[PDB]
Amino acid sequence: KYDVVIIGSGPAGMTAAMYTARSEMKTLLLERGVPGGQMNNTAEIENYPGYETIMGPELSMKMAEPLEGLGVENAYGFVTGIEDHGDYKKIITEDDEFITKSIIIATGANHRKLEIPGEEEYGARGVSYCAVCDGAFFRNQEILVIGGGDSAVEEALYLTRFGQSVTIMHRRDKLRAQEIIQQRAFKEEKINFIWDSVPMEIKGDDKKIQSVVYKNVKTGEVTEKAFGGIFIYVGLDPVAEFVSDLGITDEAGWIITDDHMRTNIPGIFAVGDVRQKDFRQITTAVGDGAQAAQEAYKFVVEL
Amino acid sequence: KYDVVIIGSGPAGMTAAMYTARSEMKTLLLERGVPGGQMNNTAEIENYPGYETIMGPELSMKMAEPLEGLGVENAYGFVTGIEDHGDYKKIITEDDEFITKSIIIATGANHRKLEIPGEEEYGARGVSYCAVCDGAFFRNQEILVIGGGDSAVEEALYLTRFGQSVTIMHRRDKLRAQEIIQQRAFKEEKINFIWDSVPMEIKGDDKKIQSVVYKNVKTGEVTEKAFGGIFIYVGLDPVAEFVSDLGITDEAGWIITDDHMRTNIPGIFAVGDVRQKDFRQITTAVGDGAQAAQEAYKFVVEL
Ligand SMILES: Cc1cc2nc3c(=O)[nH]c(=O)nc-3n(C[C@H](O)[C@H](O)[C@H](O)COP(=O)(O)OP(=O)(O)OC[C@H]3O[C@@H](n4cnc5c(N)ncnc54)[C@H](O)[C@@H]3O)c2cc1C
Ligand SMILES: Cc1cc2nc3c(=O)[nH]c(=O)nc-3n(C[C@H](O)[C@H](O)[C@H](O)COP(=O)(O)OP(=O)(O)OC[C@H]3O[C@@H](n4cnc5c(N)ncnc54)[C@H](O)[C@@H]3O)c2cc1C
Ligand SMILES: NC(=O)c1ccc[n+]([C@@H]2O[C@H](COP(=O)([O-])OP(=O)(O)OC[C@H]3O[C@@H](n4cnc5c(N)ncnc54)[C@H](OP(=O)(O)O)[C@@H]3O)[C@@H](O)[C@H]2O)c1
Ligand SMILES: NC(=O)c1ccc[n+]([C@@H]2O[C@H](COP(=O)([O-])OP(=O)(O)OC[C@H]3O[C@@H](n4cnc5c(N)ncnc54)[C@H](OP(=O)(O)O)[C@@H]3O)[C@@H](O)[C@H]2O)c1
Repeated sequence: KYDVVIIGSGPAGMTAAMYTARSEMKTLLLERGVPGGQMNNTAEIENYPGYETIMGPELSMKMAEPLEGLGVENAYGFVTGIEDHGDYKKIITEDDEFITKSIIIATGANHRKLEIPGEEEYGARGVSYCAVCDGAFFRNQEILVIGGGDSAVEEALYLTRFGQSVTIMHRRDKLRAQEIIQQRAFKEEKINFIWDSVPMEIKGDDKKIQSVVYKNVKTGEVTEKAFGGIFIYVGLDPVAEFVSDLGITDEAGWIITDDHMRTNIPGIFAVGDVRQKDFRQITTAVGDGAQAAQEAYKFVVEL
Repeated sequence: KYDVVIIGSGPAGMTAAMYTARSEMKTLLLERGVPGGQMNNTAEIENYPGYETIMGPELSMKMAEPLEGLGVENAYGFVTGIEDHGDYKKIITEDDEFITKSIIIATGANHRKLEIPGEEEYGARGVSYCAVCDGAFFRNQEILVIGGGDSAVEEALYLTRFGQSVTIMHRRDKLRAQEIIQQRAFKEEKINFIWDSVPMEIKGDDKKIQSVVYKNVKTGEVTEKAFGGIFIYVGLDPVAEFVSDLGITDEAGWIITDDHMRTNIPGIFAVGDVRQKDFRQITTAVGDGAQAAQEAYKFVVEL
């Protein structure tokens, strides 16, 4: 009944829906939240070709805007499962079922957790995974960022608008972030580093975070230091629970595809961050999405 | 000496250079002409996520604009050859040589020719391969477009601003273009079709085109019809003469890569339209380019 259903309206899914709709495929785009995906949790995007800089939420709106006019059916849905029935597939959300000839899974990735004490307890009260979301709640605080990657370092740099200081704690003595971002963090006077360290415990009073205990990974030296906020950026897990059973994931839960965005199951494609891959960016999400769309068209024509 | 040299400043090459420069690789971007590549020969771009519509040359400028600020070295160069010397590579232009650790080839594709009589003779005087380039020279003419693909049909639609009428001649009875563009051409009152036909001869007086002779591919019926302009969009050839000898091309001359944009020759990557692939768009060019950039970084770090 749908030619294609796209699950997730981040940049991969929005690109795919734009393309399927231009191919006049009957297109359903399901999203649990706000179109834009991780882009909405991104303050400034510098490396999307075609924009010198642009706020994540503005790029989200620009990507969402033509979709209605092209005849994409945009709908709310949290997807809980998918059944392969041979010549059709069924998609299960909280309340609805949808039948379709093909599926493009574009549901992205989610913050990994430290799984340390205080991490859950300080939940609403000092622990965050989203700096553009929570940054202004930490005006004048000493903020701690955990991680060494693009997200830790960029979001640290963002957070310097708010904090007295921002400290990045990384578990080695060299960051993984893009060098241009490293160099910016090195030069920024409000950014400090705790190298070769991992956090062990997050501590506070009944109401909020007050300190972190951490360990040096080369010496075992243990230190406890006062901080008012902790932002955690230690990498990503796939958001693919609704396909656990289907035999299309690796051990860690990422969706495996070939270079044409095809899974095992014909008519089920995956794009963007949910895929088993190493390079997670808006550019490659958009690329994945275009590719899936064209492959889905081929698949449905040949059905 | 260069960490990476990128040959071609269309969207694939401009994305790649932006990424290598952000990785602080010493980056040379060589282009024979104007940054933008095929985008500069494109009137309206509707399917670049992030823009509802934008003129090709405007998107070109937006993609070129940050490159200088990031420290990309932009230079004129027409590349004539490349030599693999193991731990470095040398690039040969008309006058210069450049030594680099890695190469990203982003030189795109070029219009295929009909190879029919009058095609060369009417060269400057009625035959064109670029509608945004030549369209206004055909105000009030009867224009003929040859081909059935995205480029024939879009550029026909563009040309209706100028011509009394535009006729699309396709060699089958179904277009290959995206359905949304087909539907627009069907509904446009200034567009006519000659189906199941191929052009055989282009004719004119000493000074200009006056008529085309064509043949119906199912009946052999031959017809001659007056037209003032002929725009030819019958597909693409690779622009990769400078690597003919290197064993990285297929029979037709497209550069073969794996899904990480790697050729045979380590440290030589290819991206975008020059690659052996089926799906040629700005989205996948940009995706290819990002991927190559990250792979080149890995390669040069490991050298
Ligand atoms: C802080 C930060 C900064 C970044 N900055 C940049 C940058 O500057 N440049 C760059 O190129 N990349 C950047 N990235 C990476 C980039 O944002 C992602 O690569 C990209 O958004 C991936 O898009 P995607 O469409 O695959 O997934 P996502 O954007 O993750 O979209 C997934 C969507 O699927 C929806 N979804 C999930 N589960 C379900 C379900 N069960 N049912 C229905 N809907 C569901 C989610 O709500 C979401 O909207 C950044 C990432 C982060 C975290
Ligand atoms: C009429 C038309 C309309 C189009 N419309 C759309 C659209 O709306 N949306 C879409 O997604 N795609 C569209 N495309 C396809 C899109 O433009 C291409 O997919 C894309 O530009 C490919 O980019 P690329 O960087 O691989 O190659 P190109 O843009 O082809 O860039 C190649 C560059 O390499 C340079 N170069 C070549 N040889 C050499 C040399 N020997 N030395 C130095 N430099 C060299 C050339 O000057 C050129 O600038 C269109 C194509 C055409 C023809
Ligand atoms: N501008 C952009 O293009 C941009 C922006 C943001 C994100 N992204 C992309 O999005 C993807 C996710 O990025 P990411 O930064 O979230 O994740 P990431 O690349 O996985 O990096 C996570 C970082 O945290 C470190 N880490 C892990 N556990 C730790 C701990 N317990 N204590 C301290 N440090 C710890 C990792 O260490 P090791 O380095 O030792 O593994 C790594 O440096 C990546 O592909 C990234 O490039 C892109
Ligand atoms: N908006 C966009 O995204 C966009 C715009 C333009 C181009 N592109 C992409 O750029 C690439 C090139 O596009 P294209 O349109 O230039 O080439 P194309 O997809 O190769 O199509 C060429 C068309 O001309 C036909 N043809 C070939 N020889 C012919 C002849 N002698 N007489 C009449 N018709 C003839 C072909 O016929 P058959 O169909 O019988 O082969 C085909 O329909 C494609 O991947 C395309 O999708 C994208």
